[PDB]
Amino acid sequence: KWVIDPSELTFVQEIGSGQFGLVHLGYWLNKDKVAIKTIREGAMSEEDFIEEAEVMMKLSHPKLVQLYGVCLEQAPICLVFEFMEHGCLSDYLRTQRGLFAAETLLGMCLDVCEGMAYLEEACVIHRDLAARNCLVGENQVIKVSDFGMTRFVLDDQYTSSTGTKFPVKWASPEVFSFSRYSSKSDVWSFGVLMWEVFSEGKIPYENRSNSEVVEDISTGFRLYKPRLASTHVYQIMNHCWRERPEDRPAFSRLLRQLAEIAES
Ligand SMILES: CCCOc1ccc2cccc(-n3cc(NC(N)=O)c(C(N)=O)n3)c2c1
Repeated sequence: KWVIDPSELTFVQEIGSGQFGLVHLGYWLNKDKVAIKTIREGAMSEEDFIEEAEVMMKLSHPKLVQLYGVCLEQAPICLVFEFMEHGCLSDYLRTQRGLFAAETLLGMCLDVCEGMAYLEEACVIHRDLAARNCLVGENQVIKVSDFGMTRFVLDDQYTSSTGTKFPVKWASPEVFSFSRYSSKSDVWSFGVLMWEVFSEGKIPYENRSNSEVVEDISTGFRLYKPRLASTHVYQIMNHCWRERPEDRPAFSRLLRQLAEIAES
């Protein structure tokens, strides 16, 4: 089942402090080494989350971080994930800047695109795909995490398109205008993620306010080609940033296109 009893978990070492609380390296009884995320009370709609657990726990892919279960006996609840030794992709790119071969950066995009094609096939919309949400594991494999989690986030400043903390930098126009989420709006976010990877972790639209990003995108501005991205890779990024969702490629199409470039 998705319920993990407190007696089936041991907390070993604090590894960090996330949005909802602390992250620990620990062990899960008779199973494996895990990452345990403690969720502050009031951060999430726990009842809505728990309700979807039996169905959503079944999602599994080598390029998705597995969320094994929830320890909910007492508050604050804990989420139990597969352990990702090298942490988040955004920090990994920034710390290893200047040491990446262009083929490795393309490979990182392919790992994310593969996990996203699995979600697209399963009709699961991420809603906030970014390098900060991707994790780096054994042999520098990239896996997507936190897909669909903004549906449970109780801070309206992050979830509402007009919210002060709304992740506008990764939002397609129909998302930033109407919260019209789809795999095609995840494709737009994926294009921004490809730019974060090829820029070795630079912040997209670093020089702009949320309203300025909205005004720039609406008038045709697009993120500049990173030095490490080839013109062919940049062409794929721009396809992700087409104004109409219908004109953007599906992740299934992007995966075939990016693989052809990687294996050529
Ligand atoms: C506690 C068992 C998992 O329960 C849920 C419940 C609701 C969910 C709603 C959206 C997405 C979920 N979700 C998130 C996951 N992984 C991750 N790294 O974020 C998984 C998975 N199967 O690995 N499922 C959910 C997972």
